[PDB]
Amino acid sequence: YQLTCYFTNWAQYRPGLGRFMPDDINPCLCTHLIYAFAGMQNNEITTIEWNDVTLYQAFNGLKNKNSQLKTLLAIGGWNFGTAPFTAMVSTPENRQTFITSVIKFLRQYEFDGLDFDWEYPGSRGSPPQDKHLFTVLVQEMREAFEQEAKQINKPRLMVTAAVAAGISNIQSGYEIPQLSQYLDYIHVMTYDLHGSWEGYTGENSPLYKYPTDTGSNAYLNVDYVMNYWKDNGAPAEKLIVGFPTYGHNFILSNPSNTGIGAPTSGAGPAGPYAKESGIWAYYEICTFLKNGATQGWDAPQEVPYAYQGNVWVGYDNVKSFDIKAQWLKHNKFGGAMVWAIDLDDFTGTFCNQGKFPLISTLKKALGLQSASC
Ligand SMILES: Nc1nnc(N2CCN(CCOc3ccc(Br)cc3)CC2)[nH]1
Repeated sequence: YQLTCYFTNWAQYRPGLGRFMPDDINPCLCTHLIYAFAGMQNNEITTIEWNDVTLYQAFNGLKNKNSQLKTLLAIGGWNFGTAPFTAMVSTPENRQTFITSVIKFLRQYEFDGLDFDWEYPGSRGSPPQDKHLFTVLVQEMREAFEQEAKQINKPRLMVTAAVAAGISNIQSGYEIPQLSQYLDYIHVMTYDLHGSWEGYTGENSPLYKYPTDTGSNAYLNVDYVMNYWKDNGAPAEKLIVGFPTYGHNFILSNPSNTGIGAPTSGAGPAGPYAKESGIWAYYEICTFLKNGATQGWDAPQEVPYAYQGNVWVGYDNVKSFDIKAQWLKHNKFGGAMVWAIDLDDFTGTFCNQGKFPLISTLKKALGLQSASC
């Protein structure tokens, strides 16, 4: 199995114990590390933070401590939106401009490949033609990488992509069989499956359906989503299951109603480190737990939840990560990816379960513990 871990270049700005830099990464923890994010200017890949070049050096420098480690640069992400991708794929000139810049950029800064985080072709403003044009872009990139490898006589750069978990988004976004052919790995974003937008409590990344989930709600679980990708053309071995080291929180409409599907009246409070409306990093959740929040277990879906006063959080812990890792093995998927390494309890001080307790759980469960360094 692979264990692919996203690092975020804005984690550096979190106060005190929240600050996470590339040198905070244990080089022996994951098999692949992904740097989020690069941007785009005039159809060319660019840095986004002032210190990205220095951070690229530290990040890829981790490969000096673990010879097996591969690194990829992620372009795009949620806030990036679709507009620069749409314009870039709109013409073969723009795609070649982009592809050329990517080869040069990855080789210069010592990345082993590119992760596409276009969220998403065919939605969030992206027109219907982008579904096919994404396939075309990925084909042309994979073919350019193959070409370059011949020119410079080295193994080719990798191409991977983060892909939607929502069924409508998948249908409007991807030519699964054709696309799957050209990608090295498919990082399926099996999280944010529920949230306060829905008006009821729900889990972030439930493994299975809750009994009351019917109709389109029956699709909002890891198992359904991973099998949808496989059934519609992605080889199990290229499929990588998304694991979140965070949870969504909610304001309960009634503090006495705390089960799955209890009414909610909005997004729960930002945490004191990540400062994210309606979302707590795992280490932030550990504070909540440590200070007396009531813990629940959602047995049907194999995930924890917790509540206190009017606040309810659906999340993942060591138990739920282990359960999902065993499931992944039973289904023989390619491995796991983690959003994000900087949201795990990297200091060990919040949850008191050792450093990187969630990601270490996956490393152990996936038989990677004896991996080389
Ligand atoms: N592979 C990949 N590419 N893009 C993603 N996702 C990550 C999650 N994201 C919504 C929640 O994002 C936050 C935000 C803040 C905090 Br704290 C925790 C999570 C959407 C984009 N995954």
